[PDB]
Amino acid sequence: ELRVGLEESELWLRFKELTNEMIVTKNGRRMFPVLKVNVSGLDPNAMYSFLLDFVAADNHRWKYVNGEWVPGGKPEPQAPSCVYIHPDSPNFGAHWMKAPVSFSKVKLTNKLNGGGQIMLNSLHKYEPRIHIVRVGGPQRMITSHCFPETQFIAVTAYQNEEITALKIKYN
Ligand SMILES: Cn1cc(CNC(=O)c2ccco2)cn1
Repeated sequence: ELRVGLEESELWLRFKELTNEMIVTKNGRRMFPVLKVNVSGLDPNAMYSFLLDFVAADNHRWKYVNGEWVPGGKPEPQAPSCVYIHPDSPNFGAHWMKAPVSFSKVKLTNKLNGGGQIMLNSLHKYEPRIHIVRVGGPQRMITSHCFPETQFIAVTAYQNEEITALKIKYN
């Protein structure tokens, strides 16, 4: 059985209990914490690409009102985010299983842009998701996994100073 686990869940949960925020910029900002995933049960000899996307967790716009995040009343359907291909892709199962798979180079933007960067809507809430795609073999297969612990709201600047403090303390 293919097993997907979150590395450093301890720390993600401190961010989540405060409501996590991730900065987006026109050029694209790297994430902290970085999503790092433990994977076991791949075929060491099979070929895989690791893909990352962001599910809109709800259909609403969020605002930080009197020290508290609150959703708008006017949902709109959220078109799915673009997919980020891990730079190590494509690679053997052994490669992916020898150390946590770290998405350190993904950049989150608010503007449709050249390449690499993933465009999110500011003040929407997102749930990171990976796809593990068996490639080059005869039998294409996909395994997907969500990480509720890594939910955040996309912001152009931090609203909750308790987030600002955690980000610095642990970077
Ligand atoms: C780092 N990098 C690798 C590619 C090639 N593409 C892939 O591996 C791919 C696309 C869909 C599933 O897998 C593009 N960027």
